[PDB]
Amino acid sequence: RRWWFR
Repeated sequence: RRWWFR
């Protein structure tokens, strides 16, 4: 979601 956090 964020940048690496899905």
